[PDB]
Amino acid sequence: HMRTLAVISAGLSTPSSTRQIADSISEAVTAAVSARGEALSVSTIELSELIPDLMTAMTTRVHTTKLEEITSALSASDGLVVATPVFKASYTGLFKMFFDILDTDALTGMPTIIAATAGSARHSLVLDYALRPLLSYMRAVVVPTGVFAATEDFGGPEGAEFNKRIARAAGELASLIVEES
Amino acid sequence: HMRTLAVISAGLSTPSSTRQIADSISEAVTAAVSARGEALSVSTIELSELIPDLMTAMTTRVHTTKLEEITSALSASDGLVVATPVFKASYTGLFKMFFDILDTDALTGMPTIIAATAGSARHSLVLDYALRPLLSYMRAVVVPTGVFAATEDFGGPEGAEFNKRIARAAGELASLIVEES
Amino acid sequence: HMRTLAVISAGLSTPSSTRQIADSISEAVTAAVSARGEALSVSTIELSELIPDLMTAMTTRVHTTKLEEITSALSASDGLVVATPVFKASYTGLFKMFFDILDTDALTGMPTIIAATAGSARHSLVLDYALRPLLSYMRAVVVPTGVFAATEDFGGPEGAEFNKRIARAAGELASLIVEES
Amino acid sequence: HMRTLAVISAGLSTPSSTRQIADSISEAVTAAVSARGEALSVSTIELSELIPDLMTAMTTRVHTTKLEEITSALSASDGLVVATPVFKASYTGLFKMFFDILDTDALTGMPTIIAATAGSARHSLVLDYALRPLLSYMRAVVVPTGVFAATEDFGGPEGAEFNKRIARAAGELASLIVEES
Repeated sequence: HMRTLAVISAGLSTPSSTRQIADSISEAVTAAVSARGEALSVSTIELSELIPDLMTAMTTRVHTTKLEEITSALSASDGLVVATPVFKASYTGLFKMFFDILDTDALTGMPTIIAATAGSARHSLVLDYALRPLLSYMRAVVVPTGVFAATEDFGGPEGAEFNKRIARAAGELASLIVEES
Repeated sequence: HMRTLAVISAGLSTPSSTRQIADSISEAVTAAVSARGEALSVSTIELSELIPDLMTAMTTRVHTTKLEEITSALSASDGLVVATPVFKASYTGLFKMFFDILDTDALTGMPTIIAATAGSARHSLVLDYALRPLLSYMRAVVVPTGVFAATEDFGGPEGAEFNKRIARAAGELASLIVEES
Repeated sequence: HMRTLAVISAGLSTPSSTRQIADSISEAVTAAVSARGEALSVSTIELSELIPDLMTAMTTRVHTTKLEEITSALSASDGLVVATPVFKASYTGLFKMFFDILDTDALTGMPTIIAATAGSARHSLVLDYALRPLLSYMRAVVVPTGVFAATEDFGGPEGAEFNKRIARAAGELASLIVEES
Repeated sequence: HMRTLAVISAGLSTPSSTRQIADSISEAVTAAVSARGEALSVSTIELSELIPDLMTAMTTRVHTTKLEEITSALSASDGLVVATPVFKASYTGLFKMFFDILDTDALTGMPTIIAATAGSARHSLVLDYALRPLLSYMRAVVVPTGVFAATEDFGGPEGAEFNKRIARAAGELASLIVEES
């Protein structure tokens, strides 16, 4: 039935480092699901392009049609990847807002990889102290390998060890994805 | 020179529980600064009324005039009170977004009381694991007594012990406010 | 081969509320693994009875024989349950110490249920902001349903909804346990 | 009356990086209190030398005499500095245990600098997500500048910017210390 992977990116710049790693991860997840013998369809959503819809959802309990279809598709997905820039030592307000807008049971059981990017790695704990508690509150199953891209640390032993990590996170998710019947 | 107190409320409903306690706190802070012999001018900002400006700041590095004046007034204040509803077991995306929009040194040294509201008190730790790290990252000095309003727990011994707490938090802030020359 | 479940309890009092729920959970896990057609052997360790060994491990890199066998058994287990009292708004120093003493890869992939107990539920977020980050740092897979026993909230609708939760957490773990070949 | 500064170090190795920075900080605090015209008496406690007393306090509600005098001196201090190594992505079990052993009101109002050390800085958020919530729960007033020593980052622009930070944290504390009458 072709496995489905939703990806939520919350970067604001162009190019977006957030979208960069979100892509690195989703590409890796496709590679892993392929290795497990299946095809993976990845649908990415850039939150900066849902601003008016989110702004509307704040001043009107009713969601636009565009938003209603996006969250519905999300809940229907087999796997999920979420990525965010680090603003004020944590996830982005826009990022959180998207999740605020979701129904309580929107991600129950949802296999998920949490990711974040920044210059250095001093704020990498944002993964376990911010995103993890969030996806956990929503009963999603967040794989152990969280991905934190420190732009300043790409290339060399570090960079290669990092790509090794993205693959590891990808495998964990891929395994959970092909497991669902 | 009349001490100034900025108050950021992020509730969305009307009436707003968030604004309710934000008021309870600011009233208490005025009472405490009065006791220390001075007058306190409290300027409250409802974030739900800055939505278009925040939505604009997300898709344009330039802030509106209305927003530019609000953040400037904020940084100029003597004290600060921040209040938020608890969405998805943490602060509101709109709340965070407001802070994302601030300059790095916007609140350096700013005396502050962090507050949050919800039905029960099971998510009260959001004060130390969400708001505290945030205002701390911005080098603001957050008073020890954080205020968490559990609507279900108003009235009776609890309610009276709570009002006692708001006064305590108010005193801590008031002391810091009249200290600045 | 009879599935194995390790249980780490860190209570100090007798009776121990911590051991009480640790038992409630392990009993529930046995019931769930039984329903999936298998037998579950549960080995519980009371940390208060490993004090001298832990005290020794702090002043001597070498672990006692009793401790060496306990951690080895742990790593070999199919599933894990960890429970702790809430001291100073977080997990117990003794609890943490036990984990400090473990090898870096001691719990990699380990299916786990995190649990904690206290009078009220105001410190229930300790599960996602303390224990979750900890077991996650050790690459253990912590099931979504964390268990927080608020002694004051036993019995009635709450209590019955709670037992419902323990069963839910038990199922998540049981599923992961019978999955390992 | 000569201002008093208590220092709790929880390192286990010798030399202790933890004690190293704990000293760097306390030296800086003495320098700052001197600049404000006073003398600072610094009493440092190495937790690894209180192990038997802590081990005893776990299996006996009664504290040894040595421990009773140490906590009493602590509560009587004008300022406090706490430092810890990072084990399993957070503070040390021994560190926490020391605080578990304290009376609820032992540090109310206590001016404090929180510090931690590790090779890299990827776990620096432990300051705001672990130590801050802890000292805050005890109503101590933790200065904004937390100190995180990343051994790998000493020397050069970073190292010099770091020493600049320690001085900043020292000033915040020193100001609070000479303020108490």
